[PDB]
Amino acid sequence: GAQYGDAVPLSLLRDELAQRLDQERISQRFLAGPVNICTLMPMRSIPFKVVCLLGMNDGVYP
DNA sequence: TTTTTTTTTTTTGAGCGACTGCACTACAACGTTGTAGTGCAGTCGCTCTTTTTTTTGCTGGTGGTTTT
Repeated sequence: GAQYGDAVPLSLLRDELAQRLDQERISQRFLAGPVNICTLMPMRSIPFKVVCLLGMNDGVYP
């Protein structure tokens, strides 16, 4: 799409394909049936009754 | 294009340095012999650490799992 004319080696395309195969995004699906195990972002202000916070040691969070 | 069998483990330390025994000549004590010093070879102890250091995009943004 940029109309590149010069030669492109193998390692650049190999690293670009390796970067696009490990781009699996963190799932934010919520199921109302079972208890939801998830990270902080998906529900920021949703008002649940019981709220548990794991992994609150130094270095990891924030 | 088809198809057969099968239950037995092995090996691994070597260089450095001392202990002890026998041979071998030099030299003084009593021509010959006993004591002393060294060379070479078989046998044997011993001994060979300690450790840790990191950036990676939570959903960076037309994004988003699941039913007929």
